[PDB]
Amino acid sequence: KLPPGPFPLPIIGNLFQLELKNIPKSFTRLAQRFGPVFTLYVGSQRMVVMHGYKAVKEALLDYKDEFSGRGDLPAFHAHRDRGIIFNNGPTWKDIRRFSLTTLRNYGMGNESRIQREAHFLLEALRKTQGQPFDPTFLIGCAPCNVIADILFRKHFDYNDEKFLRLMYLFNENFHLLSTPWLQLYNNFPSFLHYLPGSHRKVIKNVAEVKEYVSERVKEHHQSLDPNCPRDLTDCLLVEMEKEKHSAERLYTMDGITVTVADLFFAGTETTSTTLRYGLLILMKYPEIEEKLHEEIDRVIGPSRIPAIKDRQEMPYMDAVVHEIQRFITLVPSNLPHEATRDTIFRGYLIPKGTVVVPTLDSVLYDNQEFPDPEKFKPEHFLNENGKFKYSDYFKPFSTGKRVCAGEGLARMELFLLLCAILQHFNLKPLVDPKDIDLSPIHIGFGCIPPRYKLCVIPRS
Ligand code: HEM
Ligand SMILES: O=C(O)CCCCCCCCCCCn1ccnc1
Repeated sequence: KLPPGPFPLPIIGNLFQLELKNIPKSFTRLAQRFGPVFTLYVGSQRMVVMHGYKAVKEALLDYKDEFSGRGDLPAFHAHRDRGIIFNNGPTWKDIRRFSLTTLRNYGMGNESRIQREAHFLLEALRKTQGQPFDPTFLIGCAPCNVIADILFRKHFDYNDEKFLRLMYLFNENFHLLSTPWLQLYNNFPSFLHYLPGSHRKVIKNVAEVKEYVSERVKEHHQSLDPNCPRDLTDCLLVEMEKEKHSAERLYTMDGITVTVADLFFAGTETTSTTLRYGLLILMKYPEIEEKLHEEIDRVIGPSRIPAIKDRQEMPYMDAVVHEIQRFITLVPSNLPHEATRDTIFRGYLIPKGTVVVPTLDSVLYDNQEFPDPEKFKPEHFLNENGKFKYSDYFKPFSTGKRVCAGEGLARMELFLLLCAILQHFNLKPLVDPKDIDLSPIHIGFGCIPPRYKLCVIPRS
């Protein structure tokens, strides 16, 4: 017996119960008709959605091994069953475990890297000279580089036409992946794939970044010395040669290229966007900026670069960084899991290959944990005491076996960089803080911020 749900129409399915502009809201809406676990057929594809902290945790922490799979995402057939994110293969487990180990070994190291990078952000920011600018392609360079150094020991100038091109692709794709047409293409790929439409643009872009990353991996291989692995890409290559004789294969050149692409855009566009929501948020609530400045000055001074150990000393900063991520629910629907082996969830049988959706926004907007969850309120992570307060509901990276791999670097990237930009700059909205609308402009894959420009006016 499957989890409850709407009666599915022929072919179409339960797509009338779905608003493509905004799926998560549809989930929320269905959650209140059928409770915490429900069944949806979209296309022929049959999915199970969990809504709310109890249901989502159970899914992600209790049935780790059962909901191990990764639902398919047709935009990314280019990536499927390879790398990590889109790997629903027998390949998945080890190439993840290895990169995760490697990301660890490059991270103790990570602090310095972000710190080094910050230098350039500030430089690029002063250069705007208190004028209006679109930050999308200023602030995004920082995560990009940080990852570029881990990935290819490569550094970019904030004006390399290729660099900017890669960022544009990441933005174009995130943008596009959160719009209706791709939501539908996501679930009816065979019907739509050869019809015209922006699904074609996404594919073209996925292919462009894969090609580029591909070339870099070949460059690496052609020059690889296995004693001196220069970066991540290297560490992978040496595993690829370590077993050229092994009959059955784990690392193929493609395999690596996908793995690398995965962290490349992953490390870049998630943190860039989050940072950009942060900045916009902070311009809505100038009094929070002011409070934050006070702390930076009190605890770090107007000079010394922010460090990880200052976080324990700064609870307003901390909480802000948290609420930023909680409020904006970047991956509001989580990334799609698949049921691996025939499974019993609460009452219900969940067949094999079922797309399991453990919805994050439903966790992040608990109106018990976070009273007025719809409001941006640092207090959500503060206790009446003024110190930091941790929430078990803070899971915008998810949890369990597919927990975001770049979490540590994400977390650090946000706090440090944000810290930096505020330490040296005040934020200027070009519209009244009263007229700033924080609502995403698209909701699918991700939650996407209004385009906006701003001024940064120095503090030294
Ligand atoms: C704002 C920062 C980020 C957020 C909110 C975020 C969120 C997520 C979420 C929700 C998932 C899916 C978890 C699931 O399937 O249950 C995921 C997966 C993943 N993330 Fe992130 N992520 C972020 C940054 C990063 C960064 C910086 C990297 C690389 C440095 C990265 C690499 C990955 C990879 C490789 C996966 C695939 C998970 C798997 O092994 O199946 N992410 N992330
Ligand atoms: O060619 C390619 O493979 C790269 C082009 C795809 C760029 C799309 C960026 C989407 C934003 C990712 C946010 C979701 N996420 C991923 C990992 N953790 C969260």
